[PDB]
Amino acid sequence: SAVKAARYGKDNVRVYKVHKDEKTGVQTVYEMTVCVLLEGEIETSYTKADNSVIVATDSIKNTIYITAKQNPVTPPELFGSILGTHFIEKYNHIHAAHVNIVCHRWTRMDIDGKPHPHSFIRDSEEKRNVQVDVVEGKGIDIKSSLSGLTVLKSTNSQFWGFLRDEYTTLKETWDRILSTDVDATWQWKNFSGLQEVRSHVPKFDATWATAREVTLKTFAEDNSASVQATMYKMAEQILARQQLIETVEYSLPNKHYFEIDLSWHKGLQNTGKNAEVFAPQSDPNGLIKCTVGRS
Amino acid sequence: SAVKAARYGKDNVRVYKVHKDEKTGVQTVYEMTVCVLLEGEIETSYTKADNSVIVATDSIKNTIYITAKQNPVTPPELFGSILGTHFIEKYNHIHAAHVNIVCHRWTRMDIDGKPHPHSFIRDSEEKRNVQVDVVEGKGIDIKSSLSGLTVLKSTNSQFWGFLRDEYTTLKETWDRILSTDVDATWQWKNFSGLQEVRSHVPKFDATWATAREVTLKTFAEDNSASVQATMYKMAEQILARQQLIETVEYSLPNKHYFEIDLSWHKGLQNTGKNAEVFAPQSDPNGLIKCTVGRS
Amino acid sequence: SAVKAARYGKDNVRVYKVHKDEKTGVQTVYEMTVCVLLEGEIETSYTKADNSVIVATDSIKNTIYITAKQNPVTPPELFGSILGTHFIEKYNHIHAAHVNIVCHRWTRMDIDGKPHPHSFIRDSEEKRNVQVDVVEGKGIDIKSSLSGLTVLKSTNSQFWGFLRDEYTTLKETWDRILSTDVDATWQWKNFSGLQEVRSHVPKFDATWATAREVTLKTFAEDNSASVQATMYKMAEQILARQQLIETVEYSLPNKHYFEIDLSWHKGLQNTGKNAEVFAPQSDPNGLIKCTVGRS
Amino acid sequence: SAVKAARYGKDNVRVYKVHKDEKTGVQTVYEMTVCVLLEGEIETSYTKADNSVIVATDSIKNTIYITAKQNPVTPPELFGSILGTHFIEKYNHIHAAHVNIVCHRWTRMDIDGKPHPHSFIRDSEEKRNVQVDVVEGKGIDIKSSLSGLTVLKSTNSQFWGFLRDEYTTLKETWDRILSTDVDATWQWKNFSGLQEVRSHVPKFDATWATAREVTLKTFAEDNSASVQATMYKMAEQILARQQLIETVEYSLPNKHYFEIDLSWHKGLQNTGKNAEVFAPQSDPNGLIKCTVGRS
Ligand code: NA
Ligand code: NA
Ligand code: NA
Ligand code: NA
Repeated sequence: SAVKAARYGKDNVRVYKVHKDEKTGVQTVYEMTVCVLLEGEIETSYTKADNSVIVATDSIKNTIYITAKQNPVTPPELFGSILGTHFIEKYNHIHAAHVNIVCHRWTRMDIDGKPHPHSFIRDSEEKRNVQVDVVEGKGIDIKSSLSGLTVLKSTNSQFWGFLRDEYTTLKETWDRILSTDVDATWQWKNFSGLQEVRSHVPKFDATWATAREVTLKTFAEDNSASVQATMYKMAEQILARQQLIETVEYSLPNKHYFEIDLSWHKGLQNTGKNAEVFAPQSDPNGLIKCTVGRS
Repeated sequence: SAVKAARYGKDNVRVYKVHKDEKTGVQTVYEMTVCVLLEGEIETSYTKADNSVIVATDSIKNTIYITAKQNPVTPPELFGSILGTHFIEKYNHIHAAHVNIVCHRWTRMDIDGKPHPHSFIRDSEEKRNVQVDVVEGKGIDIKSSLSGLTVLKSTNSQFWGFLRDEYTTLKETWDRILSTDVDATWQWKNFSGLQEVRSHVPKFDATWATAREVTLKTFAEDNSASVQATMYKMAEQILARQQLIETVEYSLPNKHYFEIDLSWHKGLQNTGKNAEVFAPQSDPNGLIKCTVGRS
Repeated sequence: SAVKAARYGKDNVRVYKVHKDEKTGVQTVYEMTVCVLLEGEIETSYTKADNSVIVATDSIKNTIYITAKQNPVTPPELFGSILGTHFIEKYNHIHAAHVNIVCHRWTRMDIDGKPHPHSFIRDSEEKRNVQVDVVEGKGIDIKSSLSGLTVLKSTNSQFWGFLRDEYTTLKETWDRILSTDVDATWQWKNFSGLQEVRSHVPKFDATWATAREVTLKTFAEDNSASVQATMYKMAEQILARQQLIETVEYSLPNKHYFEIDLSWHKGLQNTGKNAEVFAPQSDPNGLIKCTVGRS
Repeated sequence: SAVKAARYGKDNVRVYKVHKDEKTGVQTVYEMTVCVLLEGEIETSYTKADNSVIVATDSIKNTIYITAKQNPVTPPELFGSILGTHFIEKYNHIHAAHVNIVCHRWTRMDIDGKPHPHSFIRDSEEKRNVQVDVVEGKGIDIKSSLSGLTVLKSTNSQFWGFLRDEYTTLKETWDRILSTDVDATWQWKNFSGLQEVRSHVPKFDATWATAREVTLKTFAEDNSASVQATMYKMAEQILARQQLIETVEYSLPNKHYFEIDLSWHKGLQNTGKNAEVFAPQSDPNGLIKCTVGRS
C-alpha cells in the first residue's frame, strides 16, 4: 500500500476575542470555531511511526490562539489567510494548510434605544464562514459563505409545468409557501499570497453584506417559479456586484409546508384559497443546488 | 399493582397558521410545536386493554389542527387554554388536559427599509413557550416562558467573596465575561376558566415583552456580583410590573470563557487586564436557579 | 419579593474512571456526566450579593472529581449518595444535594471471540441514570432509570376499539409496527442515609438488569393491545420482582411507521397484508406515560 | 452568468422495508435514509424558469418507495445502483444520479437466549453508508462506509517523538487513553453498469464485515504510536483482503481524555501511573485523515 492523500490537525477550536476601546469604553467581541488541517511531507508518520514530522495538533491549537492574540480575527478571510500562511512558512515540510472558520453572531444590544458598550445577543444561529486553502506555490484559495439563514414566504411561490409521468402524483400549484435554510458560497479569484489578500480586505465584509442583502431581497420579491430560478437570480446579481468572485454556489432545501384537508370535519374548508393551517414537514425535503460562474 | 398516575397524548405536533389581510395584502404567520397530554378515567386502558376510554392520539392531533383553524393561535396562553378546555368539556371522562406550546420566531423582513407583506426570517432560536394545565374543577394554570435567549457581556461581571476551603481552587475575580442562555418563566394566578383567561388576553403579550425587556436591560446594566444576584433583580422587577403573576423562575447556565495564559510563548501577556483571547468552554457549566414570589 | 426556592451548582461534568487489575491486566472503564445542585441557607446570595454562602460551582466540580478518585463510581446509586451526603455533611448551611448521573456505555470488546483487557465500544446511546436527592433530616431518595433504549417490532401490535367521534379519522388495525424509545424509572423506598444505601448495593445493578430484561421480553412477547397495556405489564412485573421499589414510571413515544399506498402506480399493492415498504414519521408522535405502584 | 454545475433532488427520505418468511414466521427489517440528486440537461430550469426539464423532487420520493417495493434494499450498494440506474435510463435528459444511503441498525433481539422472529433493537447509532454515483457513459462509482463507531482503549496508546518548537507545550507520553469515532470508507473499482454490480453482490456485505473486523481488532491490538500509524495499518489490511477496492479512507477524531492533577488536595495522586479519574474533553479534538491506495 501507499498513502495517496493525508491531512491532519485540530478541529472544533473555540475562540473568543475582545477589543476594548480605551477612550470610549466600547468593547467589541468576536467568537469563532476554527479547524486547521495540514498537508505535506508527513506520510512517514503513517507508514513508519515517524512522529518527527508531526506538528502536534495540540501545538496547532496553541498556534490558533497565539495568532488570534497577535492579529485581527476579522474579517475571517484575512485571519484564515494569516493562520494558513503561518504554517506553510514556519515548517519547511508543510506544504498546505486548510483553515475552516465558523463565525458566531454577537450583535450589540440596544438598551432603551441606545447601543450598549459591552453587552451582546446571539440573534440567530446564522453563521458567516470561510474555507481558506493556503498551498505552497499555489497561493491562497478562499471560499466565503453564509449558512443557517432560515426564511419563509407565505405566498408568491409557484410550482407548475414540471415533468409528469407514471411516477408523478404532485399537483401543480400557483400559490404555495416557500421556506428554506440558505447556504450561499462565493469563491474568490485565487490570491497570490497574504499581501494580495490584505490588499482586498474591505471587500470581504462588503461582499458578505451584498450576498446577504441580495439573498433576502430576491427571496422576498421574486414571485418564484421554482427554487432553481430564484436562486439563479441571486447568484447572477452577486457576480454582477463583485468582479473578484469567480463563482457563486447555493444549496437550498425546500422545507415543505403541507396543506391539511379538514373537509371530513363539519365541511371545514382549509385548502386552496381557504388554506390557513398547515403542517410543516420535518422530512423529507427537496434539495436544490447550483454553481454559477461567468459566461 | 395499581395505576397511580397516567397521562397520554400527542407530542411534536408542528403547526403553521397564516392570517391574510384582504384589504392590505399583509400576511402574518405563526408557527408552533404543540403537545397535548390527557388525564382522566383512563386507567382501564392500561390494566384491562380497554381502549374504549382512549381518545386516540391521532384524534388529538386532528383536534389541534381543527382548533387552530377555528380560533386565534395567539397569544399562545389563549390558544392553549381553548385547546385544553375543549378536551375536558368534550369528553366526560377526561378531567385534565396538559398543553405545551413552543412558539417559533418568524419576524417580518425589512427590505430596503420597508416591512415586507409576506416574507419572514427566523431571527434566532429563542422561543416563547406556554404550559397550560386545564383541570376540571380547578380552573386553568398557566406558566409562560422565554427560552434560548443567548447573551454575553464582556465586562461588568465579578465573582469574589465566595466560600473558600480545601476543595477550592477558583481565583476571585473583579472582571470576567458572563454569558448565559436565559430560561425565564412567569406563573399566572390561577384562572377560573376560559372566560377569565380571555378577560386578560392583552396582558399575555405585554408581560412577555416586559420580561424580555427587563431581562436584557438588567443583564446589560447590572455590574453583576453573581448570577444569583443579577437574576433576582430581574425577577423582582417582573413581579413589580404585573400583579397577576404569582412567581417568576429563572434557570441560567454560566457558560464559562476561560483566560488563556500565553506567557510561555515569547512572554505574551493575555491574562488579567491584558486578557484578549479566551477559550469558550462547552462543558461543564454552572447552573443557577431560583423561584421568586411575593413577600 | 422573596426567594421561594433556590438551587445552584455544576452541570455537564464529564467524568471517566479506570480500574486496573494489577494481577490480570484487565482494565474496566466507567464514564458518566454528572450534575450536582445544592439547596440551603443561600437566599442572601440572591437578595444581598452575599457570596459568603456560596460553595463555588467550580469547587463542586473539584469535589465530584475528588469523590470519584476516593470512592467507587459504580453502581451510580451509591456514587450519587456518597456525593450528595458529602455536601450536606461538609457544609452546615447546605441542607439538600440533588445529584443527577448519566452513565455512558463502554462495553468490553470481543476480539476473535475473546474479551479484550482494555478495549471498549459504545454499543448504543442507551443510558443508565440516577437522580439522588440527599435531604438533611429526610434521608436519601433515589430514582433509577434506563433511557434511550430504541426498539421495534414488525408485527404483533394492534390498535382497535378506541373512541370514535367527529374528530376521529384513524382506522382500526389488527397488525401494525410498534417502535419506541424506552424511558423507564424505578423509585426506591426512602433510605435513611448512606449506611442504608450501602446495605442494598447489590440490588442496584440487579434491578437495572431486571428492568431491562422485563422491558425487552414484554415488548417482544406481548401481542400488544395498546402501548398503555404493554407498558403496564412491564411495570407490574418489575414491582413483583423487587420489593424495595415503590413505583415504576414509563414514558414511551409511539414512533409511527405509516403505510404507503402505491396502488396509483401500476396497481402496486403495498397496504394491509401486502404492506412491505413504510415511511417512518419523525413527528408527530404519540406519547404515553404511567406511574404504577402497589395496590 | 452561466450555470457551471447543477444538481437537485430529494433528501432525508426515510424508508423501512420488512421481509416476512411465510414458512418460518421470521421477519427481517431494514431502515434507511435516502438522498437522490439528479444532474443533466436541466440548466434551463435555473435560467429560464423552464420547469419542463424538472423531474419533481416529490416524484423522486415516489420513485424511491416504488423501487424499494420492487427490489431488494440490501446490500445498499445494490439498491443504490438500481435506483440511480433507473433515473438515467428512464429520463433521456438526466445524465447522472447521485444516491446516498444511510442504513440504520435493527438487530434481532435475543429473548431468553433465543432469536426473536419479529423484535429488534437499535444497538447503536453506528451507520453503514453508501454513496453511489451513476453516470451515463461512465458506469457506477461506489463508495461504501461505516461511521459512528465509537471506541475507547484505556492503555496501549502512546504519543512521543513529535516536533517540538516554540509553539509546543504538549508533554510526551508513553501511556494514554485513545478514543475515536470511526469513519472508514472503501472505494470500489468503477463498475460498468448494474450487471457488473450485481455480479459482485456477495462482496458488499463481506467487505463491510471485513472493514469493521479489521478496524476493531487493529484498534484493540496495536500499541499505537499515533492515530496516523494505527489507521494506516487498518487501511493496508482492508486493501490486502479485497482486491476490488482501489482506496481506503479513514477520518478519525482524537477525543481527548485529560488527566486531572489533584495533588493540591491533600496530596492526592492522580497523574501518570496513578491516573485513575480523567476529564473527557468535548472540544477541541484532533482530526486525522488519510487515503491509502495500492503501491
Ligand atoms: Na512549508
Ligand atoms: Na371532562
Ligand atoms: Na448541612
Ligand atoms: Na438519461
